[PDB]
Amino acid sequence: RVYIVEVLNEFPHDPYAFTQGLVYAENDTLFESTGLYGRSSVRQVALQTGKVENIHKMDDSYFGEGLTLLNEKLYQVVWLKNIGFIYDRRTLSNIKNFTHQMKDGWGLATDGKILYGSDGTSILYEIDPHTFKLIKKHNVKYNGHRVIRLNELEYINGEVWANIWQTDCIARISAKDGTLLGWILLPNLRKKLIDEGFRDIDVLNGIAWDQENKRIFVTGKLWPKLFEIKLHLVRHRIPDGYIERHCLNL
Ligand SMILES: *[C@@H]1O[C@H](CO)[C@@H](O[C@@H]2O[C@H](CO)[C@@H](O[C@@H]3O[C@H](CO)[C@@H](O)[C@H](O)[C@@H]3O)[C@H](O)[C@H]2NC(C)=O)[C@H](O[C@@H]2O[C@@H](C)[C@@H](O)[C@@H](O)[C@@H]2O)[C@H]1NC(C)=O
Ligand SMILES: [Zn+2]
Repeated sequence: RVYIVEVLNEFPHDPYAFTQGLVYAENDTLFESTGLYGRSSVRQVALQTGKVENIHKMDDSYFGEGLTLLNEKLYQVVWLKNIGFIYDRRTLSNIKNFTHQMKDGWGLATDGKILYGSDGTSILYEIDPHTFKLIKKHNVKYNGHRVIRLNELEYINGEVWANIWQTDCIARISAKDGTLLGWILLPNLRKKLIDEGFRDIDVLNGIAWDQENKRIFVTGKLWPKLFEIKLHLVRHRIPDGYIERHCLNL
């Protein structure tokens, strides 16, 4: 299954937020982890305005990565480290750390019980948020190909959607066996933004799922907008290798 996305709503997103983690909490409150050394943060963000309502400015040495919210705690990984940070969502104080056993800290998501982690390999890791042991590694594959570059993750309805870094695709990955359930192609978002003059926006990255209202939000790094998107199943035939080219970059 391949989906395209329709933007239902655009919201401002801090165009300087190098989004590496995107969480929808509730009531139009997002949490975001931004990367870049010196700019990494965990943020509480108002969906409607993209206003940063609360920010934990990370140490300059960290490059904020995936973020998810689990049991009122934000779990964040960081780039080129196996350390994770846990923040109380209310104050964004780093209350606890963890380590994970991924190769890197890219994305995080949660099904509300466990953490899913990505490290940019094709492994979607299930991480126990108590022990921070790996529960399971899903080797995400599509058409025999590793779906590497699983980046920002979002658990949505039993699936973990993963931005695929440097694509405008999101992989829908079965939380059951890492099956690539579907590809979401979102080239329109970046393209339109670039058309609007946001020419140096970085990659699509950041998926947040609002289970309460059933809203998918996606944004990207340094994107000035965050998009509520609706997926539409592509019903037409997709060229062979299309996904491999666009989502797997070969
Ligand atoms: C999460 O993990 C980070 C990274 O290790 C912790 O921050 C680090 O905490 C170290 C232990 O306190 C800090 O090193 C100490 O610094 C002081 C001042 O120079 C020295 O006196 C002492 O001997 C240690 O060297 C280290 O600086 C700090 N690293 C960074 C990049 O901030 C973090 O600890 C928590 O946050 C930091 C910012 C401090 O407030 C710590 O006291 C606090 O524990 C770990 N978080 C948790 C909740 O464990
Ligand atoms: Zn997310």
